[PDB]
Amino acid sequence: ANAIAVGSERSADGKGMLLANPHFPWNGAMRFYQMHLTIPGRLDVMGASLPGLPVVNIGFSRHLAWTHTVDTSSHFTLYRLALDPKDPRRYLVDGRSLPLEEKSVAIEVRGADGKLSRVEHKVYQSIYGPLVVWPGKLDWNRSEAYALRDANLENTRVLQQWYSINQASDVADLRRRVEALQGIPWVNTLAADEQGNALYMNQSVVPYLKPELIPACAIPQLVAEGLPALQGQDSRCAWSRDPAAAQAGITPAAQLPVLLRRDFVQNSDDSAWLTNPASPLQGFSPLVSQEKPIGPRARYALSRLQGKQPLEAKTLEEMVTANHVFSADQVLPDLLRLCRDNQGEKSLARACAALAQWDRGANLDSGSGFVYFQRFMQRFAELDGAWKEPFDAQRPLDTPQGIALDRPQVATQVRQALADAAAEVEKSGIPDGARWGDLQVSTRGQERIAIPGGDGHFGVYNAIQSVRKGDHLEVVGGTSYIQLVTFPEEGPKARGLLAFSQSSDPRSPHYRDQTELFSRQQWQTLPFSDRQIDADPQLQRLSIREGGLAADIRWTAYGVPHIRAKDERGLGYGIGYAYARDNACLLAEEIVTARGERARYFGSEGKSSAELDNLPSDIFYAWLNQPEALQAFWQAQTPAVRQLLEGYAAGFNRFLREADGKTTSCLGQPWLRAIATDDLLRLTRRLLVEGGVGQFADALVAAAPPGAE
Ligand SMILES: CCCCCCCCCCCCCC(=O)N[C@@H](CCC(=O)N[C@H](Cc1ccc(O)cc1)C1=NCC[C@@H](C(=O)NCC(N)=O)N1)C(=O)O
Repeated sequence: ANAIAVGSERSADGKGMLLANPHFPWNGAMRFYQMHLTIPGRLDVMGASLPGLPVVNIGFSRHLAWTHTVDTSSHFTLYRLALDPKDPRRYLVDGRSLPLEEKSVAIEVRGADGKLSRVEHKVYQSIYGPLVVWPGKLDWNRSEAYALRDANLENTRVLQQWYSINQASDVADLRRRVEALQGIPWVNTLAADEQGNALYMNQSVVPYLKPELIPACAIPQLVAEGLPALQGQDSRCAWSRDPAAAQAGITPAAQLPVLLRRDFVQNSDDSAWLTNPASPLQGFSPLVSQEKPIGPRARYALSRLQGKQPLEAKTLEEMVTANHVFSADQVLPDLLRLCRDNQGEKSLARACAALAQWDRGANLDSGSGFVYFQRFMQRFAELDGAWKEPFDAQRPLDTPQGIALDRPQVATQVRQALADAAAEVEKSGIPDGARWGDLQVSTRGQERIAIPGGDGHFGVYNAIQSVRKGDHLEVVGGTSYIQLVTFPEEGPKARGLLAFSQSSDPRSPHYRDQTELFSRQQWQTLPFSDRQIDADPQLQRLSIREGGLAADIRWTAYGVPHIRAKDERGLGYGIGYAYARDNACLLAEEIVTARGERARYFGSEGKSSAELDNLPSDIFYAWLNQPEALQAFWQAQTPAVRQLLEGYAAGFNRFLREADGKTTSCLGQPWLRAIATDDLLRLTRRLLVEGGVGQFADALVAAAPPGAE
């Protein structure tokens, strides 16, 4: 993700300004969806959110605009256990042997001959949490095993937190509602408001260890691999329980980085350190924020944001639509000198020509040099001492830079990496003179739409991640919801797109209408006031009831629903109905995943949208969403949240009762069925653990002791 909040001192109009550009999948449980929610007098906020959630995750209201980026804090800890030398099913805490908890789950699998079979798996849990095995790496042998405590497994405030965010009026109000509830799982928060404040917050759920305990409790080699690993045989290494924290064992708000400014704040998924170099954030816990080099996306943003010139909204827009490969600025000059110097080797002929013609961009009409440059960087990045100016912690904006072509070995190393990378390119039969837009596409039914942008690792702000599928590169994630908000006196003027369009269903009119506009990088008005909404020639209005539940739904262009209701139940009613019309098949599938029933419907020869095999994914979510977990989670929800969720499941089921396949391709499938509120709790918890134990779902299923059946 990228995010830039400009305050009154740097904005051309003297008011707040926010650029929101998260990078998320183009399919599955994390596919963003535009919506505008309104409960008159209490709630009116527009933006985008994740499937199944009756709140807005990134958006804006009349005086405020906020967004999220991934942070560098830890949201879980790996605990290395010391096993009882006489029983690998027992572990030691301060030298005392304790039994491992044993919990059985059962899964149903549909065989090839349609028959059903039951699979039972045992999950072992320590006082820290479930045991995980990364075979070969985090083994369960006779002296040690590994457990994983996910801090968000105990976060029941997650939906209450965003619903509170949706009611925030400005930056001060926003800062209060997040600090008080501490419900954000694993993202930063940046925001601007009409009065010209710019806010950055590393306010999330972070395990708490007092600073003096960290050098002793941390495992150095594993922390060196970026893993938050603690000693699990020492009671002094349990998470510290500060009574000022909203959840037992997490870091209280006052210790997490916050920066309020009137010039600007930015973040492109690095630590809080360089949110604004004029005001560095240092001296925090290493579980919270370290002073490490920033990625090229942040360097690009900071280079363009330097100085004191007033910024226009189109300047923020063009920082994305430019598709500038910022990493070439540090490598391409030296690389082209090498290229001309070696105008003899006929091998390097094609690559050097493409690199010389390359416009240093990732646009649709950018030359094939971008492909050559990409493969070169992958092999240049695995070479120590190749940077002429290596990283200097005192110049982290200008460093590293340049190729040290002066030394004899690196010169022939860089020439070797270029020669290797060039061979890989022509080994794929890519035509001569092919442009980037001819290669990177997004499949829409039977056709392909060219998608500009490139992978963020190369400093492309408009980060686009794709994989090779057949004769092209299929876009899999990246720039999703785009939001650029300013605050003229008339009202919030917002402008953006949903790159993959509102509906994942090919039958829908909103399956590729915004993807075509993204291909041409034509951002559109996001209508918020009733004047813009009601003056749309494409407006469609409809009221629905049952019971009770009622909602007033307006649809503007590209299928963006605007839901008006009297209470949370009716608000959820409209949300569930509108989202089902666009994405009923997506949610039906993801609910089957979060229920642990993929092998029941699709058999064991399949994968989930998370590229997890059907059987291990089922075992994990059966453990994660067992009924005791759902009951305990539900009983911890505020009444408003429970009414939102109840309304959603009703609005979803209301559409299924009327569905005739017009915008629903999975009509007739046995897994397309009415949903309950607990199904929505499963999707929520599935998203919660995505910053922690969810990333270890296969490792949890793999954990078995020596012996055992
Ligand atoms: C109920 C719950 C509801 C939740 C509601 C959530 C609503 C908010 C949505 C969040 C949107 C952010 C997603 C997003 O925007 N991710 C990005 C993540 C991008 C990313 O983080 N990319 C870097 C590499 C990088 C960094 C800086 C650059 O400038 C360029 C590249 C990285 N990726 C892999 C992990 C990590 C790493 O490995 N480094 C540690 C190490 N030791 O090396 N860093 C991506 O999905 O694309």
